[PDB]
Amino acid sequence: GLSAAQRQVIAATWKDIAGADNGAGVGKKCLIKFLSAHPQMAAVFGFSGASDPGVAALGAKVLAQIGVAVSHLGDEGKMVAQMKAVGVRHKGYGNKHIKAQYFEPLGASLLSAMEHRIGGKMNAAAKDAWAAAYADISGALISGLQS
Ligand code: HEM
Repeated sequence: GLSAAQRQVIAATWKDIAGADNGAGVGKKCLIKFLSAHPQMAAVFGFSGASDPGVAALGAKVLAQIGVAVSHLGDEGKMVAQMKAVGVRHKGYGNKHIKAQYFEPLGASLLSAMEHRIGGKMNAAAKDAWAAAYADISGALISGLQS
């Protein structure tokens, strides 16, 4: 769960992170860079590499889904349930077992791509709030994946 201060920062910065493409450029940057830093993850996702066009496509879906969890930050129960259902869907995805450990480096790639877009707006309070929101969102997905 997020405190009211954290929910406020997430909601405000999400408007700039979504920009004029519902965050699709952030999603492409996040996944391209994650696969370039961790080449082994391409096999998990079933991609040929960081330049496979499926990376842009999936990066956009991931970001749109984050925007849906942000719209429910006012009702944590709804956000958690929604993310658990996405997690359950992941039981049928990829070519390699999806491990909880993979989520941490993806979080780092996501926060760096958000900063690359919003610059100075990603201050101390935004980094703290987005780390806690990613922990909540990823943690709920993992609970569904492992159910
Ligand atoms: C390292 C962690 C992850 C891996 C390996 C992974 C893997 C995948 C794969 C292989 C697919 C589907 C491609 C196909 O349809 O065959 C997928 C789809 C998707 N992933 Fe992930 N995923 C991860 C993390 C996440 C996160 C953190 C989110 C959201 C916050 C997310 C949300 C989605 C969504 C929205 C889709 C599209 C399909 C659907 O809505 O069920 N994933 N993921």
